[PDB]
Amino acid sequence: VNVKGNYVQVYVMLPLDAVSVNNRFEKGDELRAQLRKLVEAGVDGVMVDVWWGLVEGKGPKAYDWSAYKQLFELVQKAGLKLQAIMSFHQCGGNVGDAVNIPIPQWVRDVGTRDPDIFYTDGHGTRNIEYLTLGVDNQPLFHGRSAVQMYADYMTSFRENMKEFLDAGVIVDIEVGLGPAGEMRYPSYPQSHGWSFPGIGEFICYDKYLQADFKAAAAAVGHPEWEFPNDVGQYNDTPERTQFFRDNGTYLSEKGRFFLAWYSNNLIKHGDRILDEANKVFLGYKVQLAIKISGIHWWYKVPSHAAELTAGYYNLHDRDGYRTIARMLKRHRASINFTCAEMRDSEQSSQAMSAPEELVQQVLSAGWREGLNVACENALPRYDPTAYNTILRNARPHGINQSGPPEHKLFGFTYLRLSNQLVEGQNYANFKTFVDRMHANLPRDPYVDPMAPLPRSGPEISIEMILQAAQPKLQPFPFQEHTDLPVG
Ligand SMILES: *C[C@@H](O)CCO[C@H]1O[C@H](CO)[C@@H](O)[C@H](O)[C@H]1O
Repeated sequence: VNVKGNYVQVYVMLPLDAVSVNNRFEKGDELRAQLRKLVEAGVDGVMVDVWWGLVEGKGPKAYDWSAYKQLFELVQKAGLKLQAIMSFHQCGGNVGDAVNIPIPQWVRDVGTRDPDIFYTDGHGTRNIEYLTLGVDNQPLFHGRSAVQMYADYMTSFRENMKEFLDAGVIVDIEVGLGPAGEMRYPSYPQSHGWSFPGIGEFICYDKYLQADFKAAAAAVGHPEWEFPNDVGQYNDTPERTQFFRDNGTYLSEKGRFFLAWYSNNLIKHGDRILDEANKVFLGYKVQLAIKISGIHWWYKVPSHAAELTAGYYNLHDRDGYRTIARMLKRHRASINFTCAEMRDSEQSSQAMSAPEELVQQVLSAGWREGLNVACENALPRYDPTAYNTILRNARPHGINQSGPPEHKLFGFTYLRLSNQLVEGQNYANFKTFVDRMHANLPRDPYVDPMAPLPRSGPEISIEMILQAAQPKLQPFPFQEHTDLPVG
């Protein structure tokens, strides 16, 4: 008997303003006290946003790493490991949000003469949270493309943070690939047009993406094809529309072509930025990760409408996550997913929501492509039931008494640290959760060592990636309930 291979690492997200909106580290004593509570609980490490708008706020290449180095030193002196998000997106910006950190002002200034640097919807609304993938390779930003800006930021990060890498503090780099750091389109802009559980919209109207579609359609002898015009609006349900209804036009030749184009572009965006990230971090003992959004609403209906508009071309007979996983394979990149805490019974009926099945699909897809898969909780939860649902997803086949289980999450990251988490009953529940994630073992500072990051393998075409889409395979079997509950 040796249950060590069952241990699942637990990380905790730091507050969104771990570094102030002014790019100053001003809550060090408070954070130190909170981290003492995480260490008392056996936590493996923390995760933090490394905000582009804070570090490169002055001007091109004017990186100010002062505050982040102070934070990382504090985390190192607490004996915790660190997952760093390359946060190329706006923090907050929605109604009610306390912490609001835009992308750099000088980047947004380019948008005054070129508003098409932003994802744009069918009514022309610009989303200012992230740069459209359509400008990934367009040299619009004082001579640099968006991908060059991302690569240069990561290079400066590596140079400045080399001692934390070499000391084994920084162990994961999560590459932000869209809104909220997630590889998606901003199809559900809460407080800017959408309310849950609207189907969302296709956000492909910027001129760069329109030109790209035109070129793609021309290559296949259909220059006249346009984006679908029967798709309704953000807060529709699928049967309100001809595109997304049961037996609707999403099934047609033109529908399939558009959906493939839209979702393929997201895949290509991830591939090209990961290739740069891999070049930056080559030889360091880190894992590179991407974050896939958890679009559980409308999963139960044939069109999977909200997944479609987010950019995940996922249908009963088409695995829109295994394609993403296949793209990650050459990079040895991991998937960081969400919704690990959700039960289907906790969702509203009208949302046609299946987070459990979605989680099972994404985890199975990653595992079939040989990836490490990690997860977060989608929503704040402090209760045993939530922890038990996370535990089930962390070890879907339960505990192997004598070696590693057949599948397990490589890690779990808890959203998020606050004073509320680390007092009272909330703290008691959280500590017991960490024990169970660790298979009732103490913290292992040596667990899951990373080899020096090898160079990405050969670039594969979109057609090669899409071989993963079909046939759609059933998920690996998941236990209904954890065999190691909190109690
Ligand atoms: C999609 C999932 O990570 C939702 C959480 O989003 C908030 O927290 C992350 C991590 O701290 C931030 O990158 C993001 O901007 C927040 O909105």
